[PDB]
Amino acid sequence: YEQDKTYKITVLHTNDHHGHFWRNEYGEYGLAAQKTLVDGIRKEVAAEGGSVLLLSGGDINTGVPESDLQDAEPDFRGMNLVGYDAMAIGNHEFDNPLTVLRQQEKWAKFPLLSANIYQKSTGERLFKPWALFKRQDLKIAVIGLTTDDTAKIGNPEYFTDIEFRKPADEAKLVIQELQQTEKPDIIIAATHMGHYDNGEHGSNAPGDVEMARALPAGSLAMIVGGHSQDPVCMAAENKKQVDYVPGTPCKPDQQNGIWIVQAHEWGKYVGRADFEFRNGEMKMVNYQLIPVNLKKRVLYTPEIAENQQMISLLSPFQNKGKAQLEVKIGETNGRLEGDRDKVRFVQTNMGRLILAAQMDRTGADFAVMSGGGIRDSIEAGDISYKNVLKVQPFGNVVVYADMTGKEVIDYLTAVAQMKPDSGAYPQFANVSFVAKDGKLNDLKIKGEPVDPAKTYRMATLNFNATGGDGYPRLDNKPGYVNTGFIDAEVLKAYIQKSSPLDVSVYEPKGEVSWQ
Ligand SMILES: [Zn+2]
Ligand SMILES: [Zn+2]
Repeated sequence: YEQDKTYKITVLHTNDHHGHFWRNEYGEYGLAAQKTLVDGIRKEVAAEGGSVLLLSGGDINTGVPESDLQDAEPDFRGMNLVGYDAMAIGNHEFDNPLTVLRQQEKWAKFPLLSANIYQKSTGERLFKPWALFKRQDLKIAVIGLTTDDTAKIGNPEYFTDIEFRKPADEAKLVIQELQQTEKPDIIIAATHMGHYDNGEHGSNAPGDVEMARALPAGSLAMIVGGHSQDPVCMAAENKKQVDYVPGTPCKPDQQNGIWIVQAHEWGKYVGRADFEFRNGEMKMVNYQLIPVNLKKRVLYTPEIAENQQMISLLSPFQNKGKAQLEVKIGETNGRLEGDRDKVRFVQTNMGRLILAAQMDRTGADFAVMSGGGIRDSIEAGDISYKNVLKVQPFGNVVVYADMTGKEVIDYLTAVAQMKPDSGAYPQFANVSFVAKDGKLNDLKIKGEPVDPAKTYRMATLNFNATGGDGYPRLDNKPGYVNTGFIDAEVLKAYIQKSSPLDVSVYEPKGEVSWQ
């Protein structure tokens, strides 16, 4: 770089896109509006003589039927047109077989990076640890890191000959490899690790804050994060704002001299970190989260028109995905009861089917949900995704919690207090008991009495886990995991691999009763 030269570098970033290539029902977000915004900032910065780098914290896959059904092809192609420079590989990039991820890599014109994912048998990295970019005469290195909880979470399916090594330890090695071989002027890490207040990751794998603290002070200009899905805007030292409001100031976190940022999820924001580099020092001059047509429905900020080129590119995928919703995914030999006056009074086969799908996705031992969360029945016969979405129309997310036998007792006793004839009435799976005077007698999980000294995994929805319907909160306790899997997708996928469904398998036989 030139001595005494001041370079202006703008780093734009997004993360946890999760299939949101299209605008939602309220005209919010989508990649067509993102394109207009990013093109605009590039024009602005080009005119100021600066440089732009657009990075993704990963998790492009999974979360919207039209995307999921096409293996996120529209999302990666859309990202090509928005012009991403690089992306960190996220844990959801492994929801599909490696063949699909390699296909996504072929689609993407930008590198999919990760320094810590290794092939077990050879000890060699599966992907590139970093990408180098020339901007003016600066050499900028972007390293990628992926959470090492990836293969440990839920019910893992595709990690044949693959392992995830500790991200923070790999970052130390990678930074040193780069300094000794490339001597980049600036190093930024795109990570899919999570931002936890004051590094309080709990049962989750250590994330961005603990890593920044472990690295040499200021060794990275910034960590462009993801996974935890939060707009990282600080209210107080080591404390993220709760209920951050679109369009308001956003102070990114700074730990051990390293800036840590995150733009929430689904293309809701494009983070913009404006830096000035001169004689080796990287100074953040400005930071903001720029909403992409977010609404409270009224806009918070100026409406961003959807780029026509993006709409023409994405429309066929949107249309094809919508039409695919009509297609038969399975069949049932009997009506699956989801009617309100049944699911709010007694255990039903639809409740058992949904919970069976959730336990299967999460590796859970038992599960529960509110009868009020089942919104329709499915008649005997063919089943389409469209049928599934009417049963599960609200996009609740499947989550699980590992708990002690004692906690299970306390948890189920509390939930059993929810009365029939209310949306809060519970649908259970793999739970049996007779409730008498607020007490649960002969309590069993999978036919075995509960052992206070054992650990059990329970599946449910985020709605319930965070206290919905008066259920005990699980989200703020260790062992909690929000999987990011949407209720409808989990049910559709389970029905699809399980069909033809013999519904007698899901018929309640009095496992739980009240008297
Ligand atoms: Zn995610
Ligand atoms: Zn993730």
